[PDB]
Amino acid sequence: RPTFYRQEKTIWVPERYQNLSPVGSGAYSVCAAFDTKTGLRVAVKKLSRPFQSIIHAKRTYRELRLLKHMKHENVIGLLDVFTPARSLEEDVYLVTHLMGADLNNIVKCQLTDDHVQFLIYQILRGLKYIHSADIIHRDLKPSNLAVNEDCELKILDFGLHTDDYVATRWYRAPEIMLNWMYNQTVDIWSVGCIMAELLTGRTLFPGTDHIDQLKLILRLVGTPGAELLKKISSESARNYIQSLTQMPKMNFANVFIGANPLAVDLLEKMLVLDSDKRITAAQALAHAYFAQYHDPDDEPVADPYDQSFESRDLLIDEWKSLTYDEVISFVPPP
Ligand SMILES: Cc1ccc(-n2nc(C(C)(C)C)cc2NC(=O)NCc2cc(F)ccc2Oc2ccc3c(cnn3CCO)c2)cc1
Repeated sequence: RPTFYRQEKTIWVPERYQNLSPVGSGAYSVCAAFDTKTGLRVAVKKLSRPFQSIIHAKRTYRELRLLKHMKHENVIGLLDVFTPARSLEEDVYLVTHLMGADLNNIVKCQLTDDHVQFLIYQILRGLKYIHSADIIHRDLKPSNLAVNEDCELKILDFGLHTDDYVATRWYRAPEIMLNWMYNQTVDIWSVGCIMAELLTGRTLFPGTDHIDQLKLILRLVGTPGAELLKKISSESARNYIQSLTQMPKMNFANVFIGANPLAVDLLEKMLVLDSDKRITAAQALAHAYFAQYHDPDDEPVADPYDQSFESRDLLIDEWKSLTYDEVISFVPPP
């Protein structure tokens, strides 16, 4: 209905979006643009080959459904959806509020302890909302976090993985890195890595590989207790852990020198090896380190999310009809 235009290392689309500049030509690409109607700077994601197989058609539908159901200040909020193709029988695009820049190029600059408080509070306030819809992030690296000059923070994901530029394994939880089991606390492990890297300014677990990563993590959190060893669903990995020369639990006070006491304490809470023992997003919000901004009423919980469709593995063709239904019925926010 609106007028579309074309331009190219990929081709792009309505008239309202101008000044297209590239961002990420990842495996599945993205553009940063300016929406003339709202007057905001927007991020425009284009899904390449969304229907070449039912698997990334499932990804397509999953993405749109989720982004539609996502409405949180600290989480990406869908703005527009459109296609130039001329009928339901016929590329697709996603638009969202574009924050200043990710967190990579800002770890290198400026941080005070209160800035870390505000940042990690935004992240945990987003993760409460995410986990209360029974959704797990997994890929919670700094480059998937959006920030602007006002230190506002929006959570995000365009991994767009298996790495073995900031390597992803450095922030992946031990158990999800070795399929030992997992509950949502893997994201909290990532948060611990991130807060530590901010306060200390350097990588916490700069693992060169799976093995080196694991060894670095243990050199801090120590070897597992007799209990946690039971929790492993891998007898080869079990014998390997039991073989590693035991490592005692280091005192985080020794490591996080000159760090806010409450900061070191929360780090103690967010880096428990046992998945069923780490602190939860809400329990961390309740932490005194965030009592400056901690507001239980200003930390809403996402309404239920109907994920029933995952078991519905449909034909190659008909899934685009349901994706089209979810496209046309989109409702922009005033
Ligand atoms: C199979 C599958 C599909 C999707 C997801 N999934 N899950 C999540 C959550 C939050 C729930 C974890 C988010 C997503 N998907 C995206 O976040 N897609 C990016 C995207 C979406 C648009 F609607 C519009 C533009 C987009 O690209 C961007 C977005 C932010 C940007 C830029 C540039 N700057 N910034 C800000 C700072 O960098 C570009 C998971 C699995």
